[PDB]
Amino acid sequence: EPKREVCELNPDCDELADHIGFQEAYRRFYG
Repeated sequence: EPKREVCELNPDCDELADHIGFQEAYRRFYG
């Protein structure tokens, strides 16, 4: 899961993913 891989390595993205999941967090961070 490249989305989670990338997002997990950004504390802000990971924090967002804690709330909305990696796909939404990735989209909001890397869209």
